Amino acid sequence: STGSATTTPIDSLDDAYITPVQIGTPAQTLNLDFDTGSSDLWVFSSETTASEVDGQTIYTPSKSTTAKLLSGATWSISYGDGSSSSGDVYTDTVSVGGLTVTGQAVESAKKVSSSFTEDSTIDGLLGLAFSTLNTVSPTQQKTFFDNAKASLDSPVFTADLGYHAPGTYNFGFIDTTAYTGSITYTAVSTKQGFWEWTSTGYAVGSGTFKSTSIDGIADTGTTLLYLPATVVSAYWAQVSGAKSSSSVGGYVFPCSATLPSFTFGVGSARIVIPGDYIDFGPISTGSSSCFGGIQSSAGIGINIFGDVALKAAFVVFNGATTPTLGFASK
Ligand SMILES: CCCn1c2c(c(SC(C)C)nc1=O)CCC2
Repeated sequence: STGSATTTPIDSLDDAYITPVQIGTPAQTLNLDFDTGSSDLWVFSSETTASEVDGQTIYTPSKSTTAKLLSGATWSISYGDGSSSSGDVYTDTVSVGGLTVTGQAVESAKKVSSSFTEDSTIDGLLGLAFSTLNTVSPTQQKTFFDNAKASLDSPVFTADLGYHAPGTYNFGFIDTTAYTGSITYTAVSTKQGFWEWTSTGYAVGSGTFKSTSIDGIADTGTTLLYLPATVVSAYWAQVSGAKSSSSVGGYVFPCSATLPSFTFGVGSARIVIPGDYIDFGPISTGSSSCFGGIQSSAGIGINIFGDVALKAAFVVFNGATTPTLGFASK
């Protein structure tokens, strides 16, 4: 089997991407944030505290003839941005782009933090990291991909995120029309539960490539590119007037600037992030100071190849017995 679904930016900045997911019988379609940095499939629901729902579409398990309470199971997750959610668990039929999993754990939110409430466009998350990170207790549950994998034509999924445009998540096949050149594959460590890999270096604009190992995670659920402070300083030093602002929480730059590209290494291959992809717009409406899309990972504890980086590539998440990651230009 295979599946193929379009993923759409939630706003004009590509702050996140939503993908429609069918849950239950008859189907209830919710728009979920596919997150290769976490491993829980959770949804706004008829159980979510009413004051914490503000425009999201909810899953109502009592209206699904295939929903079954997973007795005694609870979940609770905290994300890197400080947001959180928690609740109880159903199993139900879940389909993505024509690919169906029966008995998928659907984590129903009883509580969500303010950032989730305030984003009416995201109805929940669909985790695509390794199932060892799943938070369900006392019986840990599998991700949608892990449940689907054995049925897929090939044990892979791909992320093809658009810049200010829709893109695609495919399951079970590699669309050879979706990228240019060849896909370069690179080793993954699953020891932290992530799609963790080592980039071979970077360049800023037309500058020379610096060979240096940068260990980080391929994370579709993180907006920006978070790299070591040395690398980030080297980038922003090429932008007149750019500075790290403690009051804003990172690097900002004059909105009048033309940003340089940023290249990262995948083995001997190179992925080029155009400068425009690094512009996250005014810090507040009407401001001439703009948010940067490359930020320091110092204090996170891990480097994160978020959407800014991934959207410049066609990315293969290879769930073979020994997982690997592939990157191609597009
Ligand atoms: C409503 C503004 C949300 N926001 C956004 C960004 C940053 S980047 C900052 C951490 C350097 N900080 C924010 O607070 C990038 C685009 C949206």
